[PDB]
Amino acid sequence: QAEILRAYARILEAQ
Amino acid sequence: QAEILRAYARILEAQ
Amino acid sequence: QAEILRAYARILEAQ
Amino acid sequence: QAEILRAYARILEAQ
Amino acid sequence: QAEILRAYARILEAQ
Amino acid sequence: QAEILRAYARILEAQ
Amino acid sequence: QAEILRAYARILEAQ
Amino acid sequence: QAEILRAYARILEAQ
Amino acid sequence: QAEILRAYARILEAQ
Amino acid sequence: QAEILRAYARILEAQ
Amino acid sequence: QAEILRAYARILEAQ
Amino acid sequence: QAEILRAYARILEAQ
Amino acid sequence: QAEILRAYARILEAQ
Amino acid sequence: QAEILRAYARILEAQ
Amino acid sequence: QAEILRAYARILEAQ
Amino acid sequence: QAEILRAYARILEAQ
Amino acid sequence: QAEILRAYARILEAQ
Amino acid sequence: QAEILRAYARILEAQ
Amino acid sequence: QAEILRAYARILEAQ
Amino acid sequence: QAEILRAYARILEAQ
Amino acid sequence: QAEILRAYARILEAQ
Amino acid sequence: QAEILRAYARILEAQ
Amino acid sequence: QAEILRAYARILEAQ
Amino acid sequence: QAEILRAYARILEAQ
Amino acid sequence: QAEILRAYARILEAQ
Amino acid sequence: QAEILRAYARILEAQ
Amino acid sequence: QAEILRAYARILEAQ
Amino acid sequence: QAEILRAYARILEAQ
Amino acid sequence: QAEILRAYARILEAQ
Amino acid sequence: QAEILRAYARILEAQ
Amino acid sequence: QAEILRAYARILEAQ
Amino acid sequence: QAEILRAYARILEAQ
Amino acid sequence: QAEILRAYARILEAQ
Amino acid sequence: QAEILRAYARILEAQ
Amino acid sequence: QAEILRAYARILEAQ
Amino acid sequence: QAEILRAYARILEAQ
Amino acid sequence: QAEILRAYARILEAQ
Amino acid sequence: QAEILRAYARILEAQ
Amino acid sequence: QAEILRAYARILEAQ
Amino acid sequence: QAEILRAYARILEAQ
Amino acid sequence: QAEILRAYARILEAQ
Amino acid sequence: QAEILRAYARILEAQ
Amino acid sequence: QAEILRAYARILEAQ
Amino acid sequence: QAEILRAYARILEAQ
Amino acid sequence: QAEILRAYARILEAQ
Amino acid sequence: QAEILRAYARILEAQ
Amino acid sequence: QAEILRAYARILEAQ
Amino acid sequence: QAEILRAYARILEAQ
Amino acid sequence: QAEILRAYARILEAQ
Amino acid sequence: QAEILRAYARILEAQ
Amino acid sequence: QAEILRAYARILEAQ
Amino acid sequence: QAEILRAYARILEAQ
Amino acid sequence: QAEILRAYARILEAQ
Amino acid sequence: QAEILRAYARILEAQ
Amino acid sequence: QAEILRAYARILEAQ
Amino acid sequence: QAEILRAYARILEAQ
Amino acid sequence: QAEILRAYARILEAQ
Amino acid sequence: QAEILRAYARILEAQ
Amino acid sequence: QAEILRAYARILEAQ
Amino acid sequence: QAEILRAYARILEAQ
Amino acid sequence: QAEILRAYARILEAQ
Amino acid sequence: QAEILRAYARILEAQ
Amino acid sequence: QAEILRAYARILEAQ
Amino acid sequence: QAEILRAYARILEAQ
Amino acid sequence: QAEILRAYARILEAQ
Amino acid sequence: QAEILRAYARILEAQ
Amino acid sequence: QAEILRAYARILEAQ
Amino acid sequence: QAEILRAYARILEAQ
Amino acid sequence: QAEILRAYARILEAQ
Amino acid sequence: QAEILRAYARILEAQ
Amino acid sequence: QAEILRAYARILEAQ
Amino acid sequence: QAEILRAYARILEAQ
Amino acid sequence: QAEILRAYARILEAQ
Amino acid sequence: QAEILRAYARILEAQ
Amino acid sequence: QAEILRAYARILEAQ
Amino acid sequence: QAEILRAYARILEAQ
Amino acid sequence: QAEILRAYARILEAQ
Amino acid sequence: QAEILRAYARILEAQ
Amino acid sequence: QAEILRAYARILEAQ
Amino acid sequence: QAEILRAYARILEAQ
Amino acid sequence: QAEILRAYARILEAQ
Amino acid sequence: QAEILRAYARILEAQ
Amino acid sequence: QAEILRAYARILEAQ
Amino acid sequence: QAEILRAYARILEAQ
Amino acid sequence: QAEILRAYARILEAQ
Amino acid sequence: QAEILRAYARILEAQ
Amino acid sequence: QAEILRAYARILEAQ
Amino acid sequence: QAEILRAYARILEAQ
Amino acid sequence: QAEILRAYARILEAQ
Amino acid sequence: QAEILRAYARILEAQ
Amino acid sequence: QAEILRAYARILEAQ
Amino acid sequence: QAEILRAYARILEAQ
Amino acid sequence: QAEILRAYARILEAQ
Amino acid sequence: QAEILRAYARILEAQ
Amino acid sequence: QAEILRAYARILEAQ
Amino acid sequence: QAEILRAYARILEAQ
Amino acid sequence: QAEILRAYARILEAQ
Amino acid sequence: QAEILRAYARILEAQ
Amino acid sequence: QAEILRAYARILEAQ
Amino acid sequence: QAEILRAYARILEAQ
Amino acid sequence: QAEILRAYARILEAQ
Amino acid sequence: QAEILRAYARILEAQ
Amino acid sequence: QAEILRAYARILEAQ
Amino acid sequence: QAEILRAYARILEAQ
Amino acid sequence: QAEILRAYARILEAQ
Repeated sequence: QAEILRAYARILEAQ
Repeated sequence: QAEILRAYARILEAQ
Repeated sequence: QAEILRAYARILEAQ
Repeated sequence: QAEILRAYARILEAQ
Repeated sequence: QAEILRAYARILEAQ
Repeated sequence: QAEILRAYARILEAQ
Repeated sequence: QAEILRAYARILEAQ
Repeated sequence: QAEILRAYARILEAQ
Repeated sequence: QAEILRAYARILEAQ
Repeated sequence: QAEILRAYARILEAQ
Repeated sequence: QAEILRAYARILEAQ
Repeated sequence: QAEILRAYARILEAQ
Repeated sequence: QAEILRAYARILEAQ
Repeated sequence: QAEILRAYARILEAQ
Repeated sequence: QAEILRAYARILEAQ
Repeated sequence: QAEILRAYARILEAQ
Repeated sequence: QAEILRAYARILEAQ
Repeated sequence: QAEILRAYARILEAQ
Repeated sequence: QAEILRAYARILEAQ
Repeated sequence: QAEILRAYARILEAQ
Repeated sequence: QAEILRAYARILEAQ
Repeated sequence: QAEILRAYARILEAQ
Repeated sequence: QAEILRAYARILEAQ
Repeated sequence: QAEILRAYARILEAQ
Repeated sequence: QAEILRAYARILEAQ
Repeated sequence: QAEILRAYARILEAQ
Repeated sequence: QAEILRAYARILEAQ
Repeated sequence: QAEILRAYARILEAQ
Repeated sequence: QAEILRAYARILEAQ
Repeated sequence: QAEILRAYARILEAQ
Repeated sequence: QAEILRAYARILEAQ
Repeated sequence: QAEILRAYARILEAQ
Repeated sequence: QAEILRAYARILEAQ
Repeated sequence: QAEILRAYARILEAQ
Repeated sequence: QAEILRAYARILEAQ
Repeated sequence: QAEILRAYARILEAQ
Repeated sequence: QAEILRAYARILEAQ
Repeated sequence: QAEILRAYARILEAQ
Repeated sequence: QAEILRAYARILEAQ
Repeated sequence: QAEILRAYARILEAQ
Repeated sequence: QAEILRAYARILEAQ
Repeated sequence: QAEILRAYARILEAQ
Repeated sequence: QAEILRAYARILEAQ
Repeated sequence: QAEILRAYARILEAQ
Repeated sequence: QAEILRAYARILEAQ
Repeated sequence: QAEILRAYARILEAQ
Repeated sequence: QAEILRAYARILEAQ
Repeated sequence: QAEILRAYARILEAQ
Repeated sequence: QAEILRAYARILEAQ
Repeated sequence: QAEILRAYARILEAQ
Repeated sequence: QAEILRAYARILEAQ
Repeated sequence: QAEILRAYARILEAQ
Repeated sequence: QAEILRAYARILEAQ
Repeated sequence: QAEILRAYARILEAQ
Repeated sequence: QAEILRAYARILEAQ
Repeated sequence: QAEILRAYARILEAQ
Repeated sequence: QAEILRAYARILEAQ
Repeated sequence: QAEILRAYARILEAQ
Repeated sequence: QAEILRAYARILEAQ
Repeated sequence: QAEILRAYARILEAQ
Repeated sequence: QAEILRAYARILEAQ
Repeated sequence: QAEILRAYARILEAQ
Repeated sequence: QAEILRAYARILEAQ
Repeated sequence: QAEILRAYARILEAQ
Repeated sequence: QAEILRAYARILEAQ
Repeated sequence: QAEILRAYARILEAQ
Repeated sequence: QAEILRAYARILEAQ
Repeated sequence: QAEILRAYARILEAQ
Repeated sequence: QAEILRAYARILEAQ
Repeated sequence: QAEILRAYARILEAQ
Repeated sequence: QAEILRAYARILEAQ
Repeated sequence: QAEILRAYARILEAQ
Repeated sequence: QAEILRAYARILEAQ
Repeated sequence: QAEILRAYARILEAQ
Repeated sequence: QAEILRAYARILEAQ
Repeated sequence: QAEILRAYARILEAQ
Repeated sequence: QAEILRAYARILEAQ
Repeated sequence: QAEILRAYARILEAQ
Repeated sequence: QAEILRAYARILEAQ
Repeated sequence: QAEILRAYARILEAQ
Repeated sequence: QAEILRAYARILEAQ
Repeated sequence: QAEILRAYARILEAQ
Repeated sequence: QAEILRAYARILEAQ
Repeated sequence: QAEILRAYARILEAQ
Repeated sequence: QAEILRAYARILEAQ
Repeated sequence: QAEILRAYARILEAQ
Repeated sequence: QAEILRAYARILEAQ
Repeated sequence: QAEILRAYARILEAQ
Repeated sequence: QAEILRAYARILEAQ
Repeated sequence: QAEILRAYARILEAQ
Repeated sequence: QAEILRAYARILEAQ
Repeated sequence: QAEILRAYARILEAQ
Repeated sequence: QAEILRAYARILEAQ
Repeated sequence: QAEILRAYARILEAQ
Repeated sequence: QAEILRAYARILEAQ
Repeated sequence: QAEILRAYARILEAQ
Repeated sequence: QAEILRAYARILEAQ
Repeated sequence: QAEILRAYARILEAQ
Repeated sequence: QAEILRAYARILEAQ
Repeated sequence: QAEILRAYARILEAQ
Repeated sequence: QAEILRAYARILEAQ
Repeated sequence: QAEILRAYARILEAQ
Repeated sequence: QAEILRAYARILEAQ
Repeated sequence: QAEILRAYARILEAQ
Repeated sequence: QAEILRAYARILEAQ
């Protein structure tokens, strides 16, 4: 389930 | 489901 | 469904 | 439906 | 319907 | 209807 | 109607 | 009507 | 009317 | 009227 | 009137 | 009047 | 008047 | 007047 | 006057 | 005057 | 004068 | 004078 | 003078 | 289970 | 089990 | 009437 | 009348 | 009537 | 009148 | 009058 | 009627 | 009727 | 009927 | 029927 | 039927 | 049937 | 059947 | 069957 | 089968 | 089988 | 098998 | 096997 | 084996 | 072996 | 061996 | 050996 | 009756 | 009956 | 019966 | 029967 | 039977 | 039988 | 048999 | 057999 | 056998 | 054998 | 053998 | 052997 | 050998 | 040898 | 040798 | 040698 | 030598 | 020499 | 020399 | 020289 | 010189 | 025996 | 034996 | 032997 | 021997 | 020997 | 010496 | 010597 | 030797 | 010397 | 030697 | 000298 | 000098 | 030597 | 001088 | 001077 | 001067 | 030498 | 001046 | 002036 | 002026 | 003025 | 004005 | 105005 | 206005 | 307006 | 409006 | 509005 | 609203 | 609301 | 609420 | 020398 | 020298 | 010198 | 000099 | 000088 | 000077 | 001057 | 001036 | 001026 | 001015 | 002004 | 003003 949050981090960093 | 967010990141980075 | 966003990225990058 | 956007990309790149 | 845009691309590239 | 544009391309390329 | 443009192309190429 | 242009092409090529 | 141009072509080729 | 040009061609070829 | 030119051709060929 | 030229052809061929 | 030339042809052929 | 030439032909053939 | 030549032909043939 | 030549022919044939 | 030649013919034929 | 030749013919025929 | 020849003919025929 | 919190930290730091 | 608290510390420090 | 011309020919030949 | 010309021929031949 | 012309020919040839 | 010419011929032949 | 010429012939033959 | 023209030809050739 | 034209040709050639 | 036109050609060529 | 047109061609060429 | 059109071509070319 | 169209082409080119 | 279309092309090009 | 489409192309290009 | 699609491409490009 | 897809690409690009 | 996917990419990019 | 995944990436990026 | 994971990363980033 | 873990990190960060 | 643990740290931090 | 423990500390702090 | 005409001839000659 | 005409000829010649 | 006509000829010539 | 016509010719020529 | 026609020709020419 | 037609020609020409 | 047709031609030309 | 057709041609041309 | 067809051509052209 | 087809062409063109 | 096909082409074009 | 195929092309194009 | 394939191309394009 | 493959390409494209 | 591979590419793309 | 690999890339991309 | 590795990268990325 | 390692990095990242 | 180590770091991180 | 050690740190941390 | 030791500390802590 | 007919002639003339 | 016919002629002429 | 026929002619003409 | 036929002609003409 | 046929012609024409 | 033959003629006539 | 034959003629006549 | 055939022609034409 | 042959002709005629 | 064939032609045409 | 042949003709005719 | 040949013609005809 | 063939043609055409 | 050849023609014809 | 060749033609024809 | 060549053509034809 | 083939053509066309 | 070449063409054809 | 070249073409063709 | 080059083309073609 | 170049193209092609 | 360059292209192509 | 450059492209290509 | 630059691109490419 | 820059990109690329 | 900057990026990249 | 800055980042990066 | 600052961070980083 | 300050921290760091 | 101060600490640190 | 082949063509076409 | 090949083409096309 | 190759092309295409 | 290669291309394409 | 290479490309592509 | 390299690229790509 | 390097890139990529 | 380095990058990446 | 260094970075990273 | 150092950092990190 | 030092730190850390 | 010293600390710690 941590995969979801990891992916979310990639979004949140590149914004 | 993380695939959706990963793809979203590619959009958000190249904008 | 991620296919739609992937395709969208190709548009958004080449603009 | 992604086909439409893919095609659109070919237009937008060659302009 | 993507056929229309594909064809359009051939016009737009050879101009 | 794409036939019209295809034909148009042949004109536009050979000009 | 594309016939007209096709024919036109034969003129325009051989000029 | 394309017949007219076709014929015209035969003239224009043999000139 | 294309007959006129066709005939004209025979003249123009044999000159 | 194309008859005139056809005949003319016979002259012009045999000269 | 094409008769005149036709006849003329017979002269011009046998010369 | 073409009769004159026709006759002339008979002369010109048998010479 | 073509009679004159016709007659002339008979002379010219039998010479 | 063609009579003269016709007669002349009879001479010229029998010589 | 053609009579003279006609007569002449009778001489020339029987010689 | 053709009488002279006609008569002459009678001589020339019976010789 | 043709009388002389006519008479001459009678001699020449009966010889 | 043709009388002489006529008479001569009577001699020449009866010989 | 033709009388002489005429007379001569009477001799020559009755011989 | 600590993986979840570790991932959460990456989100919370890059915000 | 201390791993959970260690991870928790990383969250709590970067907030 | 052809009799007249036939007779005439016998004259015109024996002259 | 052909009799007249026939007779005339007998004269014109025996002269 | 051809008889008349035939006869005429015999005259016109023997002249 | 042909009698006169016939008689005349008998003279003109026997001369 | 033919009698006169006939008689004349009898003289002209017997001379 | 061709007889008439045939006869006419015999005249028109022997002239 | 071709006979008439054939005959006519014999005239029209020998003129 | 082709006979008629064939014959016609013989006229129209020898004129 | 092609015979008719063939014949017609012989006329139309020799004119 | 191609015979008809072939024949037609011979006419239409020699005009 | 291609024969028909081939023949047709010979017409349509020589016009 | 390709023969039919090939033939058709020869027409459609020479028009 | 590719023959059919190839032939079709020759038509569709020369129009 | 790729032959079919290749051929199809030649059509679809020249339209 | 890659041949099929390669061919397909040539179609899908030239449309 | 990578050939198949590579080919697939050429399709999926040119659409 | 890395070839397979590399190829897969080219697809998954160009979609 | 690190090659496999490296390749995997290229997929997992471009999704 | 550190190569394996390094590679693993690139995956685990880009997810 | 410290390399192994250093690498391990990069994993354990980016999770 | 202190290197090993130093490295270990980096792990044990970032957990 | 021929006797009568024969006798008549003796008169008509000796006159 | 030919006797009658033969006799008649003797009269008609000696006149 | 030819005798009758032969005899008739002797009359018709000596007239 | 040709004898009759032959005889007839002698009459018809000497007229 | 050709004799009959040959004879007939002698009549038909001497008329 | 050609003799018959040959003879016929002599008639048909001399008419 | 060609003799028959050859002869026939002589008739058919001289008409 | 070509002789027959050759002969036939002479007829068919002179008609 | 080509002789037969060649001959046939002479017929088929002169018709 | 090409001679046969060549000859055939002369027929098939002149029709 | 190419001669055969070349000849065949002349037929197949002139049809 | 390329000659054979070249020749074949001339056939296959003119059809 | 490339000649063979080049020739083959001319066939395969004109079909 | 590249010539062979180049030629091969011309075939493989025009199919 | 790069020429070989370059050529190979032209094949592998146009398929 | 880099030329070889560069060329290789063109193949490996267009597959 | 870096050129070699750079080139190698182009291969290794496009696979 | 840093160029070599930089290049090496491009390989090692794109794998 | 720090350039060398900096470059080395780029390798050692992207592995 | 501190540059060297700073660079060294970047290596020693990213391992 | 404190710079050297400060830098050294960064190494000695991150190990 | 001819003596009888000779004598008979003397009677038949003097009647 | 011809003497008999000769004598017979003297009778048959003087009748 | 021809003497017999010669004599016969004198009879057959004077009848 | 031709003498016989020559003599025969004199009979056959004067009939 | 031709003398025989020449003489024969005189018979065969005057019949 | 011709006198002998002339005399001979009188005999051969009056027989 | 002709005197003998002349005398002989008188006998052979008066018989 | 051609004399024989020449003479033969005079027969074969006048028949 | 022609006198001898002329005289001979009278004999060969009156026979 | 051509004289023989020339003469032969005169026969073969007038038949 | 032609006189001799002319005289000879009279003999060779009246035979 | 042509007189000799003309005379010769009369002989070679009347034979 | 071409004279022989030329002459031969005159035969082979008039047959 | 052409007179000689003209005369020669009459001989070479009437032979 | 062409007169000489024209005359020559008559000879070379009538041979 | 073309007259000379025209005349020459008649010879070179009728040979 | 081409004269031979030229002449040969006249034969081979008129057959 | 083209007249000379036109005339020359007739020669070079009819040869 | 193009007339000269046109004429030249006829020569260079019919050769 | 293009007329000159057009004419030139006919020469340079028919050569 | 493009007419000149168009014409030039025909030359430079047909060469 | 583009017409000039279009025409120029045809030359520069067909060269 | 882009027409000029488009045309220019055709030249600069086909060179 | 982008049309101008698009066209320019084709030139700057095909150079 | 971005169209202008997009077009500009194609130029600045293909250069 | 970001479209303008996106486009600008493509230029500033491909330069 | 962050879209503008995101786009700006791409420029400021790729520079 | 933090989105604006996040975006700003990317700019202020990549500068 | 702490999100704003967290974001702010990233800016104030990467500056 | 301590979250706000914790976040504030990160700012006030990284400044 | 091209004359030989030119002539050869006239044969090979008219066969 | 190109003349030889040009001529050769006329042969090789008309076969 | 290009003329040679141009001509060669005309051969190599029409084969 | 490019003319040589241009021409060479026409050969190498039409093979 | 680029013209040489441009031309060279046309060869190297059509092979 | 870049023109040279641009052209060179067209070669190096189409090989 | 960057144009040179840009062009160079097109070469160095397509190799 | 940065343009030079930007362009240089395109080279140095595609090698 | 930072533009220069930014560009420089793109080089120094892609090496 | 901090922009310069920021940019400098991007260089100094990617080396 | 602290911005300068902040930026400086990014350099001094990444060295 | 403490901001300056805070920033200074970040430098002085990371050295």
